[PDB]
Amino acid sequence: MGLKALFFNVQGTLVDFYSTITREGEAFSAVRGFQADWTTVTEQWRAEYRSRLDQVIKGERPWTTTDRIYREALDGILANHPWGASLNSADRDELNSLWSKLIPWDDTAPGLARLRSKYITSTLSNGSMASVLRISKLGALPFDAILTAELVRSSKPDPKVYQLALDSVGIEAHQAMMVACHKYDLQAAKRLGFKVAFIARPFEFGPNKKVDTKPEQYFDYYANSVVELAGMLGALE
Amino acid sequence: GLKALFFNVQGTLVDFYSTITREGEAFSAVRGFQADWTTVTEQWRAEYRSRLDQVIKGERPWTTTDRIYREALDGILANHPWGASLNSADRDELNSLWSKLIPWDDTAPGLARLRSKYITSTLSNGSMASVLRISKLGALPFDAILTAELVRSSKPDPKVYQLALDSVGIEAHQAMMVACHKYDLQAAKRLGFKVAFIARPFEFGPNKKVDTKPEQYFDYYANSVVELAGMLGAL
Ligand SMILES: [Ca+2]
Repeated sequence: MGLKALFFNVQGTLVDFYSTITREGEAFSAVRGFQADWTTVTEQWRAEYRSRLDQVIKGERPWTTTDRIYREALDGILANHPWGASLNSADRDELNSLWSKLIPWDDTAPGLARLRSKYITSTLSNGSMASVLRISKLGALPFDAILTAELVRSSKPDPKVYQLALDSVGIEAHQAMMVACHKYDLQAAKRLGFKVAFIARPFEFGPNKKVDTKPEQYFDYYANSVVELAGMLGALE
Repeated sequence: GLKALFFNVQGTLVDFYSTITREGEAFSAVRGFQADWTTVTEQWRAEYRSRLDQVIKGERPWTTTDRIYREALDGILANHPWGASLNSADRDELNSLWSKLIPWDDTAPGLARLRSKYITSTLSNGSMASVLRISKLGALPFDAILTAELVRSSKPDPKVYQLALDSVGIEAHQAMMVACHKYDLQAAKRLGFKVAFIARPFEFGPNKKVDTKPEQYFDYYANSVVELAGMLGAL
């Protein structure tokens, strides 16, 4: 009846998407010999993705994998950039694959290994199963299971996604903990009876952008890294 | 070329016969009664398959495989006078062995070698909760855990194989079904998967003859996961 399973958000919470897109974007453009502002490109790509995602959620657009939403959002924002028209379909697939390569924060893999020695661990994020699987494999991020909202064709904070986690691992809400750096996610899981752990990610949107990392009253745990979370949960190995 | 391998679990990777017999023998010892546990595996699977088909044929609303295994245990225990000396709590605990199945000796090394070259995942009929526990307890590494529970069905339903392709994001010809059961490889093959058969001559113990013969439609035929790893260049 204690804590039995931890479920992890992925983007930002475990992986530094900002550094992935910007650093690999810059290499991509530098070799082709054109100037590009990958900070702006990254922010626009995310905004267009989330706008189209919101249209999928509302039913305005037909359901599709997040991989395709990113790929189509990429076509949209590239029209804002004169060099974008020079990028062929294979060039755009290459850029889009970066979202399946998001690199871990330097604390993520060792903290995940420690937590897995004491708990059942699983992802629980909104991205496609295919991309979360590859992110975990490429980052050598250990998990007992890979779950995403794709499996119920939805998105957090939809209660179905949290219930998916409880049904798949076979535990009750009070035996589960949602781990994220996004407060909407923890608020929703807390209302459904989960324990919640907040991981402060002050560089989620790059080294220079202020992010909301302040503690909240309803957090069971407040940590600055997955390693620190493991320490406070007494998780070794 | 090949991108991902999907593994059946019971029999293919883990020895449920020995798990049943040795945990059963432990249960009978503490409670102070004797029982021929060598035949219980056969009985339990039979009762289970019958009750499962009640879910499959729609005679019963969908329920977890672990629940069905728990009810099948009531079924077989009513056939033995010693069954009554296991109360509901004992049967609950006994039924939990299906989340604790012991790997064959070749399973973990073979799985680790294959994962260094390919994406790897379970794809079996049991509950997500049990397969996850089996793999965790047995230190079986995978990139993902999938079971037919995620589409509330069972192999050979094409939805289960499509779940595997949709989840890993690949095409059928880039995927390989790995199993010691021919109905499973037959269905996956017809859907364009590659297939690999692992012969498991002791799946039902040392005293029963099981079908381990090769078939022409098998892309690979092996006697262990380690042997399959060698065939796939995952040395
Ligand atoms: Ca895993």
